[PDB]
Amino acid sequence: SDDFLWFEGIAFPTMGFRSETLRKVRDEFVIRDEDVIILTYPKSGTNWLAEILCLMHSKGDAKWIQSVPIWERSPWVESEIGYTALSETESPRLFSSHLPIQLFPKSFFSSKAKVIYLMRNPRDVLVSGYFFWKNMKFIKKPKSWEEYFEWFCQGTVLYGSWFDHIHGWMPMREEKNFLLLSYEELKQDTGRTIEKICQFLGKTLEPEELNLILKNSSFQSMKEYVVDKTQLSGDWKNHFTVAQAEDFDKLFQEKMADLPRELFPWE
Amino acid sequence: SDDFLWFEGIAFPTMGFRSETLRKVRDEFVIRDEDVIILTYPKSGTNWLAEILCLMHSKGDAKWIQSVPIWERSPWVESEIGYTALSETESPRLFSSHLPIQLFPKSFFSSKAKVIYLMRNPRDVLVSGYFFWKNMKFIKKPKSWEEYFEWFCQGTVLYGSWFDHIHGWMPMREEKNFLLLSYEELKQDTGRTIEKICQFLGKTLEPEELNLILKNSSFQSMKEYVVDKTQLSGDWKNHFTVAQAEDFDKLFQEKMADLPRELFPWE
Ligand SMILES: C[C@]12CC[C@H](O)C[C@@H]1CC[C@@H]1[C@@H]2CC[C@]2(C)C(=O)CC[C@@H]12
Ligand SMILES: C[C@]12CC[C@H](O)C[C@@H]1CC[C@@H]1[C@@H]2CC[C@]2(C)C(=O)CC[C@@H]12
Repeated sequence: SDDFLWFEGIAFPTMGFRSETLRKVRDEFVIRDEDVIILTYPKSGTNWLAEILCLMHSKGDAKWIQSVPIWERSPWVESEIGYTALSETESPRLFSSHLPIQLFPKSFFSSKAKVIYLMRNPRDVLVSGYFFWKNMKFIKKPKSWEEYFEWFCQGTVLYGSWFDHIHGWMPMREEKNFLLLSYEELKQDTGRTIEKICQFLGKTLEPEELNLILKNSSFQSMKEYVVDKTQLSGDWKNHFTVAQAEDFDKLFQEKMADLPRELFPWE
Repeated sequence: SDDFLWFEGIAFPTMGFRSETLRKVRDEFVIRDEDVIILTYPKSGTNWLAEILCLMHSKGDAKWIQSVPIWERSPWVESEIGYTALSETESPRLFSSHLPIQLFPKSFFSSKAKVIYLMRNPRDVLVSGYFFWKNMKFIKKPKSWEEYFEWFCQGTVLYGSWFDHIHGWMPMREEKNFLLLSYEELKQDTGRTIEKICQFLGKTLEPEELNLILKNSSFQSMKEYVVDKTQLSGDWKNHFTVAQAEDFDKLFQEKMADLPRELFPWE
């Protein structure tokens, strides 16, 4: 048991993903200009973003969003289920992806499809991944926190290096059809962030529609195969030892050096 | 099972300590002016200090120090064994104690006995205590690191609050018969520290005697009932989470406020 789908240098969940499909996503999937895409390193806040975009679509009514699953309202192009859905779906399409740039649909780079890339403090991302993946069946889990930590810094985890994932997509931060958001600005000022998404997508909204959306898309609202049915806590500081923080800092600085430090809002 | 000897508001090991004896240590034990005493909050570096004082006595020859146990070469006045030994021992006497000031022999405060008080970064002290006490039989051990941490900050551990232990003895830092040392200066500059101990005790040494002592009393040299025979790792930063460090800082500052911050060499 290796416990993961090794594809083109990137690890993938054993289930729901086939090598062949991955090869198609890159070589054949067709991106439409009308498409709206959510790009995120896993555990960076995809659902919140996704949920916000659905609220903007329904103009506040959270009933469909409440009935339909995440994977249905915004499928993962790279997955079996999703790749299928997206293909036979009427434009305009809303989907998500955790794929690094070198494996993203080739048709995309020739299109005018709008992409919203959401990044988050990697430390939180690491914490969030640990407690998520170690609660998933049929997935190589870590012997301990110490081990997973090591994995993450090495990029050996599902979807590869965070640093890599970030470096690849950053050269697009200034394209007109590319909106770079931070999970921190999303949680700190959901309205300003919704405002940005609104201009970027070119969607206008009546005052009362914005209020409902702002209402139904708050951190309070948001808060609402499994190894332990029970879990179905804090902040990264509640998990990194002081030594891991210093080592992590040193690592973050060494790998993100070639980038404007001011891109990453977190201290 | 309570698992500890509660005496006058301070917890004690269940074995080797009797309430009655404790009452005597305070009320009856007689301190001689010729006495040399090592005062330390447990896990602050008593053995290193003790080992240094024996080396200074033997002028370098570490054979007795090698054959005789710590509890024999410098007994704990508060213990059954030690209280016995100290009583029927010829002056000058060298012993140790972890007792807070309000429980120290009353005869002491009228004597001219020389006391060396060694303190150490409480964070290390906490780490060192956890891995020590949880490897001792017949001693209430913590359910986890989180719990012990909480105990220590509350002073609920053996020998009570560190902060308390420190506050009580600090008013003596300027007495002529009282030498205040830091474990950090002992590890950083063993020679200067041995120099201080030498003047304080008024002991002179031939160059070759100092070299041997300096040799036999280095951090390298130093490094050399048990639940796990095996253990018979890092620094405090390898154990406190970032959150515990910040909470600890905040706590240290709130409790040590009434003292010159510059007394504590650690950052
Ligand atoms: C693991 C994950 C992608 C990594 C995410 O941040 C956690 C997601 C859980 C839901 C998964 C999804 C991959 C594709 C799946 C398998 C589907 O198509 C339906 C369930 C979907
Ligand atoms: C626990 C301790 C005092 C707290 C120390 O930092 C760890 C020491 C271990 C050796 C113990 C000593 C108390 C008194 C004892 C019981 C003796 O008299 C012989 C063995 C001695």
